[PDB]
Amino acid sequence: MLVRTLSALECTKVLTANRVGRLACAKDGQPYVVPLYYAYSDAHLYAFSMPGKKIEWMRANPRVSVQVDEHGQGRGWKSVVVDGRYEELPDLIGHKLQRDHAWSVLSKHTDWWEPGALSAPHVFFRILIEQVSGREAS
Amino acid sequence: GMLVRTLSALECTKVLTANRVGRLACAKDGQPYVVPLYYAYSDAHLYAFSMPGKKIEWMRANPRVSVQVDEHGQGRGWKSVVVDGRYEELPDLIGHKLQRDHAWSVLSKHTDWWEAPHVFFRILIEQVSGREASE
Ligand SMILES: Cc1cc2nc3c(=O)[nH]c(=O)nc-3n(C[C@H](O)[C@H](O)[C@H](O)COP(=O)(O)OP(=O)(O)OC[C@H]3O[C@@H](n4cnc5c(N)ncnc54)[C@H](O)[C@@H]3O)c2cc1C
Ligand SMILES: Cc1cc2nc3c(=O)[nH]c(=O)nc-3n(C[C@H](O)[C@H](O)[C@H](O)COP(=O)(O)OP(=O)(O)OC[C@H]3O[C@@H](n4cnc5c(N)ncnc54)[C@H](O)[C@@H]3O)c2cc1C
Ligand SMILES: [Cl-]
Repeated sequence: MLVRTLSALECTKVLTANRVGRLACAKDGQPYVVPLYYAYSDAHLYAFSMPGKKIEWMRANPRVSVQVDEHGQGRGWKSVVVDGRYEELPDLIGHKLQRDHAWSVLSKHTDWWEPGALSAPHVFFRILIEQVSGREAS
Repeated sequence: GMLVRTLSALECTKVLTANRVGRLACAKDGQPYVVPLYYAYSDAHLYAFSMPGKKIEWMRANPRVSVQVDEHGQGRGWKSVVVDGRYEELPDLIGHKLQRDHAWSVLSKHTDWWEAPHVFFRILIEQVSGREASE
């Protein structure tokens, strides 16, 4: 496999094109990584969560990493790693349009992880992309 | 609204055996770093090979890691496992040769797909958890 690093613009294309990543957070040196659906816009990754461990850990330590990848041709692939900052988006009017937009894109996907009983109680947030790197195998 | 439940530890081992790709997260000074990784699960441990580089350097400094694995279910369903783990680097010694040889026999073709020394290592599973979602 030719493996090479991706340009900044190639990294953006991978993030833009995909909807699922793995999000890692940490507490006291211990990482924690889970899958997450996101929507890319404006050098942020937007997402919804129910309350829980990852939200608690990111509230206390907003340093995160996100990994996103896709297939190419044959055994080919492209992968991006984002080093980021968690920013919670409280349910206030200044974030309502962001919330409405994100929810409309993620609403369907949210039906694929959100536990049923037996975007109101949801935590809406974004990951600000501070550093980004990419790799491709041909 | 998915039907979601927690898996037993036994159910988690079955997911780990049935899959060969995970995401490995390590950390340095509070900053996580997550990359894809091919692994072979065996007894208390995930085994993998790597070239020298950032993840290996970070794990040498801080052995605390997390590994996430998932697979599809019926329809929109899925199962996911998260391992809270401790990195242990494995020199090429007789006591680890069977572990290495077995791991390579499971992963040798896959290694072609990402590409002098290999570093051979394992992650000791300290906690494991899982989730299953059904439509
Ligand atoms: C493809 C896909 C997309 C998803 N998208 C989202 C999303 O956008 N937003 C969202 O909030 N969740 C999403 N999930 C579910 C997410 O991965 C978590 O399972 C869920 O959010 C609960 O995480 P938590 O930290 O709140 O766990 P808590 O409810 O606080 O539970 C903590 C315990 O559960 C375990 N645990 C939690 N999740 C998993 C898991 N995935 N696998 C194994 N163990 C787990 C932890 O290790 C720990 O033991 C998605 C899942 C899949 C497979
Ligand atoms: C399905 C699949 C299976 C893989 N299996 C293995 C395996 O078993 N063993 C193994 O060593 N590697 C595997 N890889 C490659 C792995 O994900 C890393 O890209 C590679 O090991 C280099 O990691 P490093 O920490 O040594 O980075 P270094 O060579 O030390 O480089 C660090 C820099 O490159 C960036 N970087 C590293 N990896 C990636 C990536 N995946 N995507 C975007 N940026 C990246 C970092 O963010 C940082 O900027 C696999 C990849 C895929 C897609
Ligand atoms: Cl699968």
